[PDB]
Amino acid sequence: SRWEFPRDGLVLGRVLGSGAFGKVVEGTAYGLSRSQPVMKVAVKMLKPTARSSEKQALMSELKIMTHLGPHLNIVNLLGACTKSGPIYIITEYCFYGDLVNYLHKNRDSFLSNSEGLTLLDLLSFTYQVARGMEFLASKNCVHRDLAARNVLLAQGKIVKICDFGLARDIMHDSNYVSKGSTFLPVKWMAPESIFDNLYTTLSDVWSYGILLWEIFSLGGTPYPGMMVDSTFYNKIKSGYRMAKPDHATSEVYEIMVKCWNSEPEKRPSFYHLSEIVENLLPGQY
Ligand SMILES: Cc1ccc(NC(=O)c2ccc(CN(CCN(C)C)C(=O)c3cccnc3)cc2)cc1Nc1nccc(-c2cccnc2)n1
Ligand SMILES: [Cl-]
Ligand SMILES: [Cl-]
Ligand SMILES: [Cl-]
Repeated sequence: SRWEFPRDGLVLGRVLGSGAFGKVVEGTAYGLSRSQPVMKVAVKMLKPTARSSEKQALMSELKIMTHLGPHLNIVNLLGACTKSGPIYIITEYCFYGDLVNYLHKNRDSFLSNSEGLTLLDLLSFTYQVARGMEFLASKNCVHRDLAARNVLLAQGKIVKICDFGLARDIMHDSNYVSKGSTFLPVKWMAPESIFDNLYTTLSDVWSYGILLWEIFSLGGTPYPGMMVDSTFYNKIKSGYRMAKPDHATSEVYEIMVKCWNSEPEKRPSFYHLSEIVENLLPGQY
């Protein structure tokens, strides 16, 4: 495969995330970049605890990444090690890490700029996520776990959608609730995913609305203070929706409301979301 990179071209680093069978670590790649002899990357791999279902899953993820091709707002595949060893997937490294912790870090200095984040930045993140999801939708790729924790931020404030997957400890993460044999991100899920096991680009649009709530609360937990229990499920069914977060404009909140239509087909497309948000950007962008 043309994606193949020699394993001995890597020096492995500090762990960036781990779950039960997988992890992602920082690494240095020699001779991988054509313009840079030495470069920092991120590498995904399995732990010795991993079984065939995991190895299969990681190979399947590599295949989907190659098939999708590149996009500015999707974490960028750089290579892989699949022969004569445990499988590694290599991507770009993103300077600021995940969007949740970045927003939290930025709470004190929020200005609404080198001095801190503004509404413009929040709208930029909103727009870039929509573009990334528009790209995935155009390849018929349904994300199923869209959330700010699965958005990375590169040094130029460029959003990169990912899915930690096996490199997140879903069994020990309050964002994932036991619902069957696995843990699911219930507070981000569309009702038809919760109740009917239906996942589509339209359920990704619901999750996108929840992600916007995360952005405009500077990394708040959706449905703050609400446990996922029978009362939660009844509330969603009865039509309960989150109120506008403090840094959102009325137009941004209108967008979240649209994304949370009970009927999936009534939710707006990621194409239209991208165009609408772009139109909300101020002149200096
Ligand atoms: C190394 C590394 C290896 C692999 C990946 N690959 C993915 O995350 C991934 C790619 C494609 C897909 C495919 N699917 C369909 C399947 N799902 C329905 C299951 C999507 O829906 C989809 C498509 C496209 C995007 N997101 C979701 C799923 C997951 C990322 C990283 N990098 C990575 N990962 C985590 C953290 C960092 C990090 C941390 C801190 C600083 N700097 C960097 N970097
Ligand atoms: Cl760095
Ligand atoms: Cl239920
Ligand atoms: Cl808020």
